[PDB]
This record gives sequence, C-alpha cells and structure tokens, in this order.
Amino acid sequence: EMVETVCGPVPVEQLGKTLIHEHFLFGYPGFQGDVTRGTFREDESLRVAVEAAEKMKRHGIQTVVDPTPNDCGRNPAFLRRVAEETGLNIICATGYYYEGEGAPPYFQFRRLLGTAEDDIYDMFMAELTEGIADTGIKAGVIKLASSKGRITEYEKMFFRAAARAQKETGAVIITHTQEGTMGPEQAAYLLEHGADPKKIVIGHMCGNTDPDYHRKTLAYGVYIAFDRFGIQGMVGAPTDEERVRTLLALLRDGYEKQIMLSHNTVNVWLGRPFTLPEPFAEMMKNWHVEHLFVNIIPALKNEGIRDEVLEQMFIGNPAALFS
Amino acid sequence: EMVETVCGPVPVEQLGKTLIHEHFLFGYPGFQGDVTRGTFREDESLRVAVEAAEKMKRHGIQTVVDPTPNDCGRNPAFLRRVAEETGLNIICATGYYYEGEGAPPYFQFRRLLGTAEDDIYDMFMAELTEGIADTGIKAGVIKLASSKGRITEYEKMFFRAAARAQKETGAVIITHTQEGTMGPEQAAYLLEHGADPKKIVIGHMCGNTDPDYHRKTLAYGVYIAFDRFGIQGMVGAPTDEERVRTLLALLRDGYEKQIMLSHNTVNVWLGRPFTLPEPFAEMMKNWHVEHLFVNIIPALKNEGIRDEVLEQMFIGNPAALFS
Ligand SMILES: CCCC(=O)N[C@H]1CCOC1=O
Ligand SMILES: CCCC(=O)N[C@H]1CCOC1=O
Ligand SMILES: [Fe+3]
Ligand SMILES: [Fe+3]
Ligand SMILES: [Zn+2]
Ligand SMILES: [Zn+2]
Repeated sequence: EMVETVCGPVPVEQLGKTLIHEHFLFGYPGFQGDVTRGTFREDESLRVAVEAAEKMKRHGIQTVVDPTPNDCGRNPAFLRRVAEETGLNIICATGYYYEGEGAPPYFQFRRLLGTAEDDIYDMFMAELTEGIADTGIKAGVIKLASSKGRITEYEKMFFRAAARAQKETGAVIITHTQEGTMGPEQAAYLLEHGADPKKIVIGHMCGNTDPDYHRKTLAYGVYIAFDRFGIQGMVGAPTDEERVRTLLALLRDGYEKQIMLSHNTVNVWLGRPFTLPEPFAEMMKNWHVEHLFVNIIPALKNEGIRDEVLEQMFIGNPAALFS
Repeated sequence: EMVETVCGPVPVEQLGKTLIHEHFLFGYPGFQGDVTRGTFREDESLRVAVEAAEKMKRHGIQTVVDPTPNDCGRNPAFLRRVAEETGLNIICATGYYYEGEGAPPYFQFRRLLGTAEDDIYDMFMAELTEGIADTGIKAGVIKLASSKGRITEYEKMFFRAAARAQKETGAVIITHTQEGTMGPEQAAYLLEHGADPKKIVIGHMCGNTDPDYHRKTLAYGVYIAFDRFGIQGMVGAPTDEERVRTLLALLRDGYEKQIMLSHNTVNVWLGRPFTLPEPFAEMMKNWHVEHLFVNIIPALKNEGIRDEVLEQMFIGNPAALFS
C-alpha cells in the first residue's frame, strides 16, 4: 500500500523505476572532527545532489532508496530539499553502520549500561513510526550492516532489534555485507528472529563472484542486491565484468524476481575533499549514477536479457518489496 | 607569555588556579546517530555547564583546560558561551581520541589515500594558528590519545603530527593514557620526534598505582596528571584511596613541580540521557567538579601536604607549562 518517503506517505504503486541503494550524502565517522578543513557547504551540496537526481530522472528513475547510516552523516531534511526540488521520491533509513567503519563507541557504552539493544529498538520504532529528530520524516527502511566474515556481537544487537521492529511495523530491511561475506548468515539470523524474507534485501551481494553463494542466500526467499556497479579495486570489490558474469548466471537460472541493481554512489562526500590516487581513480571512473543505464544495461541487452526482465528488477521487485 | 583561550589571547600570568582536564560537553562517537532520542538541548546544557563553572569558581578556580577531542563532540563556540557568562578562562584542544573509543574510519580512509598524516598536521596548524571552523577560536593545546598497552599505527599519525606542530607553534600537548599504560612510551616517542618535555602533560597517570611507572615517566621531564579523581570502578580505574597513596609517594619524593590534578568530569553528556546501574553509581558518586576541593585536598592536608605544594600544583605548574 504505502511507504514513507522524505516527503511523506506515497502509494507503493507510484514508486516506478527505482534505484535501491545510492547515497546523496555520506561521511566516514570522524568527518565531524575535520570541520575546519571540511565544512559542509549547504547550498553547493544541494546543487550537486540535485544534479545527480536529475541525471537519474533522465534515465527514467522515479524513486531512490538512500540508506545512509545514522552514524555516517544521514541528513533527512537535506534529502527532502532534494525531493522538493526534483520531484524524485527518496526513501531513507534508520540504522547504524558495521563495527569496522561505523561509530560503535556510543552503543558499546550503552551495552555496558545494559540498555543498548532496547535503546536501538526504541530508536528504530521512533524513526519508523513517529519521525526522525524534528524533521517529521519517517524512515521507510531499516539499514543493517555486518563485518567481514562475522556478524559481531555489536552488530547482532541491531539485527535483533531490526527483526523486532519489522514484526511490529512491516518495515523493509536492507543490509550491507562486507567483502562478499555473511549473506546466507544474515538471512538465516534475521529469519531465526522472526523477520519476513519478503521484506529483506541482502546487499552488496555483487561482492561475491561465486553464484553458489548467491543461490545459498536466495534459498531463504530474500532479495539480493547487486548494488555496487562502478566500484572496482577498492573495498575488496570485484570488477564490473565479474558482476555481470555472476548476474547473467543468476538471471539465466531464473532468479530475476529476487534481484535488484544499484551503484552505491556517494554524490557528496562529507568532510575534506579528496582525490583518488591514479591506480584507484581509473578503476573507479565509472562509479556514477548513470553507469547502470549507459554501460551495464546495454551490455546485458547485448547478452540477450529481455526488457521485461529489466523491468522486473527496476520496477516489479521494488513494488513487491515495499507492498 | 600568552595562551589562546576560547575568548582570545590571555597572559599566562593571569591563568591563576587551574584545572587541567575537565569536559563541559562530551559524547562517545556515534552519539550523533541517536539524535531522535538524544537531541542537544542548547539552553539547558548551557545552564548546566555554567553551574559547573560557578562551582569551580567558588573554590578559586580561574581557568579550566577542556581537551574534548574533535571526534567526541568538541564545541568551542559553546565553551565561549560559558566563558562569556562566567568569566572563567577556558582553553580548548585540537586532536582526536584513541582508536578504541574514537572515530578512526575517517582518517583511516585518508591514510589509504596517503594524505592522512599531512592532513592531521594541517588541521592542527589551522586550529592552533588560524581558528576552529568559523568560530575564530584557536586551540591552546593538542590532545593526543593512545590505546591499552599500545600506541597504534593510527594513533602514531597524530603523535608525529603533534610533535611537528609543537615544533612550529610551541603549543602544549596533553595526552590520554588508557588503563594506566604507555606513559613512558608516549613521552619517549614524542621526544624522539622533537617534542619539548616541558610542554607535555602525560594524562590519566593516576590509572597506574605503581610509583615506579610514574617515576619512569617523570624521568623524561614531562608533566604528569592525576586527572581522574572521582572515577572509580569504571574504565579500569583504581580507587581514590589508591590515587592518593600514589600521589603522596611522589610528593614525598619531591615531584611536586611535575604533577597536576583534575577530575575529567563530563558535565553534559551528548546523546541520550542515562543512569549508571547501582554498582557503578555508588562508586562514581564523587565524580564532580568540587571533589578535589572538598574531599581530596583536605585528605592531603591531613597527610601533611603543605599549602605551597598545593599552590605549585594548581597555580605554579600550569603557569610554567603554558609559559
Ligand atoms: C571511494 C572508494 C569507494 C568507497 O569507498 N565506497 C564506499 C563509500 C560509501 O559506501 C562505500 O561502499
Ligand atoms: C561514566 C563512567 C566514567 C567514564 O565513562 N568516563 C569517561 C567519560 C569521558 O572521559 C572518560 O574517562
Ligand atoms: Fe554498504
Ligand atoms: Fe581521556
Ligand atoms: Zn551504501
Ligand atoms: Zn578526558
């Protein structure tokens, strides 16, 4: 029926063509400490974010899910500015990043007080059903994240609280997997705690190039996201050629109704500007919001993937997920 | 001669009685993500901070050093509001917390880009000599922090940059030591890189109850701070009785000109309010800004410590340190 967006409730039937994982803003925890050299340029960032939105619109995209974690610079009022400007539906998340690159000290301390897991659940419920801060914006998804080869004790608090919140709210869960690990483990743990597989997207699955790993995850009935197209040679990521090979295998094996695609772009980096060193720069040059539509999709079509299959992924699947 | 305070340059001769380590505000990294349930109450926090300042003033304190790390909610304009209100001199810091409870992902990423250590030096220089953000406030100290039993590779970037900045600026360095470890190692590493021991305070030394450890550190010519009076049974801290025993040994051994005292209070916690569980609550009940003056000092006097020795610690030493 309905999903909460940064502009309020929208009928799921009107989401249309959707990108399941992109970031308008993103900062690595600690960016706040580099304020003198890395101040947030409100108006300039908005122009940049708005242009990204317009680029997506030119390729038919009507909706973007931006699951920026709470501890990584999430800014719903900023997202609303983008939406009010461009007409794009933007759905935001409630949740924390994984332990390795997130900001665990705060909830690790509350865990010592013995209230962390309850406090996280309370946060999820407030942001799903009441509003984020004083913005009046509700999250439409819960974001979860795990570490390489482990769901840590810290991370597990969020997993359990997320399952609890989903049972109460029906909210969609979208996950981060680190370096192609823990996909099946995330699904099985969430389902153990009562989560609904039809409301779960296991993310960054494109980080693993073994189709058997994908099938192991898909067996749980969840969605999987190939959501890092364009990211090559960093964060342990495979090449797009490898992503495409893996994707083609799964589509030809009939898994179209469980797969979604995205880039995981960061359109505005929080903190101090930087330039990637030439090694990484070249490999990452295709990491932008138009990449799927100008490079990947054409390659898929040339490989015989039909328009109806593409439509299932970009339109059909997000509609089912949120409805 | 002069030191930068949150209200501009002040003659070091007018610092008077000083507390070397207290926090008006402090949050564990990740507090930002708990904004819905943990919003910062600007006006209420100011009242609380101002009352803390007034309590200190009633015991003769004229100056407080607040070394809240950049990644732990440092807010110089807020400190200025307190100072403009109460007349208290407040000196603030530039620096990041230790790896375990700080926010390393940001500079760990820049380390991958190969610019982190240079960027940290640039930050220190900007905040020491130009101003923090657009506040116009300059830091008067560089804050450094190390982990339990290790100065990590992450932490070392800050240590090296701090030594580099001190050589250029003459800024005072104040450190955090974790669970009574690395005191001698911090001094030796800073001195290796050209830092001036007469401009260094090794902090949280009260966390170690072996006077030989203290002497090992003192041998470098640095200051040491017994700066966590009131903290008992948490963060691996000893009891105040143990702190006093250790302190008495060092004073009776003639180290008065190298020792400073403080509480490390957190007067306003950032994020969601909390209550310590009864075990910790009782042990921590003396953790407040008046504790040194109403409990510890009287105990020292009863142990025969003379007024001139107390004056050396609270007045003489900070004057020498900053001049
Ligand atoms: C800049 C190299 C690519 C990269 O760091 N991607 C990161 C940014 C935010 O989510 C990611 O996966
Ligand atoms: C609340 C228990 C005591 C504690 O956590 N102290 C912390 C707060 C900030 O610097 C510290 O040393
Ligand atoms: Fe991710
Ligand atoms: Fe400390
Ligand atoms: Zn992402
Ligand atoms: Zn402190």
